[PDB]
Amino acid sequence: TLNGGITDMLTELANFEKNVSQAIHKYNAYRKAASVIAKYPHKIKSGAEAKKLPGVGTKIAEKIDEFLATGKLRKLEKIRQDDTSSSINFLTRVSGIGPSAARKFVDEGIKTLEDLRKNEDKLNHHQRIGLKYFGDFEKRIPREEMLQMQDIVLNEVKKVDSEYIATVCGSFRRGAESSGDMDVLLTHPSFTSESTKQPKLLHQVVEQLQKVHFITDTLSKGETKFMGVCQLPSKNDEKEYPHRRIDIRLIPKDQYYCGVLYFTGSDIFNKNMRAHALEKGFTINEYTIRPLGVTGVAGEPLPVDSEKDIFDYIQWKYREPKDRSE
DNA sequence: CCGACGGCGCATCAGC
DNA sequence: GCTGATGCGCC
DNA sequence: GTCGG
Ligand SMILES: [Mn+2]
Ligand SMILES: [Mn+2]
Ligand SMILES: [Mn+2]
Ligand SMILES: [Mn+2]
Ligand code: NA
Repeated sequence: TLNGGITDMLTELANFEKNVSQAIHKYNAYRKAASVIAKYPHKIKSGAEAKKLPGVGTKIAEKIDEFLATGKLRKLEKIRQDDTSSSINFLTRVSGIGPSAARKFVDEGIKTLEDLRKNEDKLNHHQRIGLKYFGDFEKRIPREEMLQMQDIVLNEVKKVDSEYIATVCGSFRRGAESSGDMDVLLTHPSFTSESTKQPKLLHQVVEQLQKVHFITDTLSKGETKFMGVCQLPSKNDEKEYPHRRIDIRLIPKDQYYCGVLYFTGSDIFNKNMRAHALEKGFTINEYTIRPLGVTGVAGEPLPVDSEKDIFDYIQWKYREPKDRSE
């Protein structure tokens, strides 16, 4: 909150570039600068001081100077007043509507929540569910509720097969007091990098969570990644809990450390870490860390038996999950 | 100046 | 049906 | 939009 006005401004600029401009590198650049400013431990007094930080350049420094002088940014004040930009930015808040679909919808005169609700026939399945729960998905999840959700998922998973291990990742594993959604890493010794010794491993778990009415909707589903909706049960006469997003990712059991590093995030931390790996001659994905050859082609997977091993390869001191909230 | 910017799963579509 | 391009999503 | 080469 120390430089919250500036990081809010940069986040709004990032969203504009992603949703309206469709300028994905500008989006990433703005989020990177907002993240580096968010952890900077001083109240920023000038654009020059901010430009010292890596990721903040000349253009952001000038916007920081304007924002500290006036409390606002004329560029954003004008974007806020533009009906098409404002409409597009709103529509992209529905899950499954991206910058392309939002511009298409605005083109056909579908521009509000009410318009969406009467044009449900114009939405794909993902978008219809995103619209159905629009308000619920805007709410954060208190850690106490994440603990209740963890208990259900971990206990239901054990009832399918005691050899499953489910791990809640995301901001929850980084120790946050609130989470945007619930991200669950799933393993089972039958599914490794060397063989899938049993089918339906993810299906069986999804079906079980549907059976006890935890999972209520599905946005997308494949053999390794489920994206859906869930909901805590409420006690007698209690108001219902909000519907929540849930992501489940089944990772080969022998590649758990790369998988949990990936799924713990944060997303900017991952981008920073994988970019630094490239600079050190490695490429990291959710499965493996591999060397890069003279030709820049990826080599064979390096041995890994801890999250820390991955940090070593790229010459980073180990950072606990709680210090990866970039 | 210029090229690179993290890496990948699932849904939808056009072309064959 | 398949493949590759694209869109949207995940951290 | 920013950065290293
Ligand atoms: Mn999450
Ligand atoms: Mn998620
Ligand atoms: Mn609801
Ligand atoms: Mn670079
Ligand atoms: Na969206």
